[PDB]
Amino acid sequence: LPMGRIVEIYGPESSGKTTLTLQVIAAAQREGKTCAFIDAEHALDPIYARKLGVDIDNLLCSQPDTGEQALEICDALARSGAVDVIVVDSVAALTPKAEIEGEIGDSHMGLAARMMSQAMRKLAGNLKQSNTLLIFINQIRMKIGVMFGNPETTTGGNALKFYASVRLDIRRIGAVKEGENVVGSETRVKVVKNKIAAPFKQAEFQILYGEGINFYGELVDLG
Amino acid sequence: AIDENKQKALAAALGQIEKQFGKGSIMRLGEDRSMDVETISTGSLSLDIALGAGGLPMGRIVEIYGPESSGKTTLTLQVIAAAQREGKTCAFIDAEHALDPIYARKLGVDIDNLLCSQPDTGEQALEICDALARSGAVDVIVVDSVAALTPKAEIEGEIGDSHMGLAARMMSQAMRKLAGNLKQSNTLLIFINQIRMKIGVMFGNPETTTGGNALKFYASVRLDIRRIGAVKEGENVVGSETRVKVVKNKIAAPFKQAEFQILYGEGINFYGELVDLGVKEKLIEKAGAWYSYKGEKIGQGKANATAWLKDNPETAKEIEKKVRELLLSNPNS
DNA sequence: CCCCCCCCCCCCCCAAAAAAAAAAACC
Ligand SMILES: Nc1ncnc2c1ncn2[C@@H]1O[C@H](COP(=O)(O)OP(=O)(O)OP(O)(O)=S)[C@@H](O)[C@H]1O
Ligand SMILES: Nc1ncnc2c1ncn2[C@@H]1O[C@H](COP(=O)(O)OP(=O)(O)OP(O)(O)=S)[C@@H](O)[C@H]1O
Ligand SMILES: [Mg+2]
Ligand SMILES: [Mg+2]
Repeated sequence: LPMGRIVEIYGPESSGKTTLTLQVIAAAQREGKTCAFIDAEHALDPIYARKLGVDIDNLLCSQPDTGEQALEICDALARSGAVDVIVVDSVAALTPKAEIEGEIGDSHMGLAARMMSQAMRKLAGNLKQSNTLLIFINQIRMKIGVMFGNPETTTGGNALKFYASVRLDIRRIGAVKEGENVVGSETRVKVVKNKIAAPFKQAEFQILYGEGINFYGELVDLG
Repeated sequence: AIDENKQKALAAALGQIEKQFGKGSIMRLGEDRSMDVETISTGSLSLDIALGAGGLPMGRIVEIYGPESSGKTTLTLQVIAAAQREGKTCAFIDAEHALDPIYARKLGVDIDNLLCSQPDTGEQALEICDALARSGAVDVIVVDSVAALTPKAEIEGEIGDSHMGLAARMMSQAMRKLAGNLKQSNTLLIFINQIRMKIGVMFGNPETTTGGNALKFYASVRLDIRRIGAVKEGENVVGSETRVKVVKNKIAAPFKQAEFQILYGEGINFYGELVDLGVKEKLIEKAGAWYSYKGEKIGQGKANATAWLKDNPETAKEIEKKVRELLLSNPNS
């Protein structure tokens, strides 16, 4: 993944999006880089992070109250020059302040799409100067009515597609069984956008529960 | 040389973030006690083992779905009953308009301390959840059927009127608003869901839940509950043989399952579970259809063995003690 | 030496969001 750029990882539920970003962080911490996790979903387990090989005691974490606060912390850490990797767990959970203060049922037309459009403009330059990698996790939603293309969308509007240097679609394609006990997931990652090399290549690997990505399984298949 | 300049730039930024947003706005994960996972009993011991962490996680969203009369309301009331015995405050949002208070009392709910609401719209239901979550005074909230969370436009409208993705949009908005409030207050929110059929679909299972795709992502646990048979006292059907599959889990490993009995007017058979786990862990010897504890013939048939454990509280304390100490994979404190 | 007098004119949009639901025997 390229430094000083934006990356998007999206897919369906329990496809391995958080597991993947923690293995990126882990690998980066082993090369003496500082990392941060903005956990907008409010759903990170520190014990599981430790099992995938993350140094918990040096990982900066924030559970921000609004989407604006989450993206202001990203810009603050980008300008510092001190943080190398930032993960924002789910664009979907970046709630505008007006929507938080408002009632359930209240309309806020394109307010999240606007926030994300504004955030990208501000961040793209700050990340390049600092040589900081920002990773956005996204959830899938369904487009309905008269559809031009596939009905799978991502959340938070159309800015992030343009600004992203890499976009990864991750999917769970089956189970890994020790006879009867389901012990992990067979995973597929498609490269749907790439600006630093040719796109549409794919990767197949196993995520084993409590260990992470099975390195030796990949080495067999590549051998 | 650069190490020091980076550590000063970091310290300064951490200072500026904490000034701008508040004290615990950012910190190291290893020294954030807020983000430790705390759990509550489900009222079932086989389900507490299947969940890996010994129960349902506080500050998170849980989904329980399944077919008609599978035990979705019974299971959620046993959760509340167990939470109330630990001196917690619970709330039931009854969107289905179908809760019997006498039956809740028989499952062991203290109904004089259970907050209940039968809301008119889905928007009112979810605004009460956000009001109780912000208060910091309610520990467990149950919302009975997502399917009955009707938007106000649909209530005001006619039958036959189309409201494209209106409920899915309300559920997307509610998840965004609630996730953070629940984590701050350390409140458990449980959604019950119904099943429907997808039609025109590929070779995947045609079974779906209601209210769109948001809740699948935001849930830390998802439980599929199913009636797999009957429990008979000779001829009289006296209860249900139940299976719970853990279909999503972010606090431990998923795809474990639990089997237990629901007995009509009692709830989940705790001693029936304690037999089956005492057997599996070599603390009870089942020679054919004769259950034995350390040579002593406790009974013949699972019902007689369960009846024996009922009238010996010391033997049941002892077997529970061991099974708990052995089988829980991720104990918290 | 002696003493001030008077206002004039606008400029530019920004952004998506979300599913719902079975129907039916054939010899
Ligand atoms: N704490 C854990 N212990 C064991 N297995 C886990 C844990 N957390 C996640 N997993 C499993 O690892 C697989 C991938 O999980 P994640 O990395 O959380 O995926 P994800 O796409 O972030 O899913 P979400 O956020 O819940 S939609 C799933 O099958 C999980 O059940
Ligand atoms: N008041 C009651 N008295 C005796 N048995 C009951 C009572 N209410 C429910 N049951 C039984 O307990 C079993 C599980 O019921 P529930 O927990 O109500 O299931 P459920 O999935 O909520 O079903 P719904 O809401 O009606 S689709 C069923 O066999 C019921 O008939
Ligand atoms: Mg995740
Ligand atoms: Mg019910």
